[PDB]
Parts: sequence; C-alpha cells; structure tokens
Amino acid sequence: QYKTYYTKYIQWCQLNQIIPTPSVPYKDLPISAELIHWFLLDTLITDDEDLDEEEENSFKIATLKKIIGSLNFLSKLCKVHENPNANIDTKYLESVTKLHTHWIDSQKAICPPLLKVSLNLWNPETNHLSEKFFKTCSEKLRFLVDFQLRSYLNLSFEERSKIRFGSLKLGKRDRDAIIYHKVTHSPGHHQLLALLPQDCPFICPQTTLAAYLYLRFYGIPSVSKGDGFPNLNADENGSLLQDIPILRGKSLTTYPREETFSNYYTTVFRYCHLPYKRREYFNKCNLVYPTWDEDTFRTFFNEENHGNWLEQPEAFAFPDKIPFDFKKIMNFKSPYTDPFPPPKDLLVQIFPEIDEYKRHDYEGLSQNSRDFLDLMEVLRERFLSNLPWIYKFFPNHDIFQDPIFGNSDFQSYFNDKTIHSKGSPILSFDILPGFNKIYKNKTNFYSLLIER
Repeated sequence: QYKTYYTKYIQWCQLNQIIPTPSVPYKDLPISAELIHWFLLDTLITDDEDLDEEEENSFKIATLKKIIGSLNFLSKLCKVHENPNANIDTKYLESVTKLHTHWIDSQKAICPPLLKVSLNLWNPETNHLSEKFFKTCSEKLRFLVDFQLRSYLNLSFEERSKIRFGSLKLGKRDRDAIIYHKVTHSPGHHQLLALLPQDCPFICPQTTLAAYLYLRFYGIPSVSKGDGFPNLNADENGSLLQDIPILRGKSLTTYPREETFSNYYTTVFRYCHLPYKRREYFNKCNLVYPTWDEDTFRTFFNEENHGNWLEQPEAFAFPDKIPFDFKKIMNFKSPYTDPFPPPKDLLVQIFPEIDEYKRHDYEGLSQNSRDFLDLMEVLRERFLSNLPWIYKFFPNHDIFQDPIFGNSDFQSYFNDKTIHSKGSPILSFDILPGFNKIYKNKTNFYSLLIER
C-alpha cells in the first residue's frame, strides 16, 4: 500500500540523480516538502474528456493524498534508521492538497465573480453603477485592478496596498509572468506570486493593469491631464519605484484608502447582483502562494549546489521559483496541461517614454528602472494586442479618447484583428476553464453585462 507509492519516489530520485542508483536507501534518501512536491509535479500532476476527465481528476487528488501519506510514512521509516534529512514541512504539503482540491472541486461545480465584475467594470456606460464612485473609466479600472489582484494573488487588502511599481518584475523563465517577490522578516521569508495573461482581455490582469496605467499616466487628452510616466532618472536602486503605489488614490503617493475601497466593493457587488462578504475581499486568505525560509529558498534554487541533478527545480516544476501548479491554478488555469501581433508602428505611439528612455543614457538608469521598463514593454504589448477586442465591445471607453485611435493605422489594426470573426456566433478568445462551452457564445457572454 504505502510501498507501491513511495517506491515511485525513490525511482524518481534515482532517475534524476538526486541519489545514486544501486532497495530503500533508508539513511541517505533525502525527503522534504519541496522534493516531494517536485516529484508530484514531474510525475502525477502534469498529466499532459467530459465524464472521463471528472473521474481522472478525482482519481488524481485521491492519489495525491495517498502519495503524500506514503511519503510521510517513508519519512518515519527513514528516521528509524537515523536519516538526518527526512523532515517534512507538512503545512506546505497540506497547502498543495488544498490547492488541487479547490481546483478540482470548482471544476466539479461547473458565472464566476472574476468574469462578471471584470466585464461590467470595463463597460464605459454604467448609468446604474454609481456616479459617486465610478464616474470615470480610470476609477473603474483602478477598482478592477485591486479586484484582480485579490482574485489572482489571494492577498488581503493590507498586503495588496503595499504593492509598489518596484515590486513587480518579469519572470526570467516565463517572460509572460509578472512576478511579485515578497521578502518578509520572521530566518527571512520569501513568497513569490505570479500574474499571467488571460486569453479573455477583460479578465487579463496585465491588460487591465496597463489600461489603468495608460489613464493614470496620460489622463484623457482633451479632458484631464495625467500624472505623467514616472521620472526614472530620479530612481537610484529603487528609491523612486519602491515609493510609487501600484494604484494611486487621492495623492500620488498613497494607495486608495481602505474605507473607500470598502464602499467601492459594496457598490460593485450590488450593481452586479452578486453575494458579497467583505472578509472574502479584505482579510487574509486560507489558500495562498507558499512562503519559503531563506535557507531552503537560497539552497534549493541554486543550480550550482546540485550539479549532479539531471533536471533542476526551476527548469519545469518551479519556473521562476514558483511551483507550476500554484502558478497555474491561482491564475485560474489548469496545471494538468497571437494571431495578429501589434505592429511596432502602433506600439511606439503609446507609452512613448518607454522608447525614449531606451534611446538615451539607457545604460545610466538603475537596474530597477530597466526592470520596470521591460515590464511596461510587456504591458504595452498586451494592452495593444487586446485593444481591438476592447474597441469591439466598448468603443467609447476613455482609452479611445486620444485622437490617435481614430487614425488610419489604429482603425485598420482594430478591424483586421477582429474582422475574421464578426459573423461568428462564438467569441474568438477563450474564457476560463470549464466555462468555454457556456460563455464563448456571444449572446451568453453579452448577457453578463448589467447595462447594454
């Protein structure tokens, strides 16, 4: 029973050269939460079908639990032999089980609030929402970013509100991920979280964030001046970027106040007819990205420490030092596994400071400024690739106030990306796993809009 599972662990240690290949190496076998998880991610999880799928998923979580219980048992047997390195952080493995249980159970259950709120908050014509809190698209998108940061990152309001421009960097192994690397002090603590793009533009945190930044920096052209793009020449090792909040409230310097966000949430969930409990949007979450001790974190992830290993943890199972299953599932994607890119001609007309800094003493900027510019470059690409869809639904959004978007080049891109689908009853982009059947249908998707 125990043996048939824990044997697979030993074979995987042998095959990956974590141990030499000759029985159970009782004394010498390393067992830890991170190796067990890596074993799971290489073998069970990443199993690259209607009623077959439902059964296979149930079976996967049953097997996950049995593998975990088996390796807990193996660890006690190694400890009988005085193995010094068979300690299991069982909380970490309980979060893995809870992560998969939540994913399978919610697929089993199959509108999610993520989609309903996002589509409604992108809508520029929302007469019955609140002219008191949500007069502008900037205010709507500002709210939506906090909402998508909670939905994807499972952070409390207080944690969200500490996100700064300098907190966010592109992944090195996944250049489509934005990584927030949180370091806390009690033996030091590292928690890494990822925002991935979404095929559906309205729930894409990258698209949404970029639209919000677009309005924040440039305002509405005949209407209101923006804050400007940050003065990156003033940045010295993050001095400037670590003080600019990801959302700007009443002053340049502060995230919107919690009491104001409390009202925004109430107002949006009322408008969307969605049940609302403040604690589920404001308080700490039960399921969160894992946090590593400084020692485990530096030692596990340094490939020169482990030159014998065939595959290193960051190659597949923990890209950018985030386990692949958390990264996918917290971004609402399965961990069981651009037709018309935007022309550089158009890219260079929005966020034009990105290119200007690249032209000048680019070399003279701090590394934090260049990491921010590379991030803005990915948000700009995301935003522009999706603008043809946003324009199809919401041509009167504040984004489109710049006379630019009325020009021949922009209109031509907006048309050329979306024309191939104008007569199709089905949306060209995907929605969310388990929801594609229902909501790729245009009529169904449009009906999620409260107004129009």
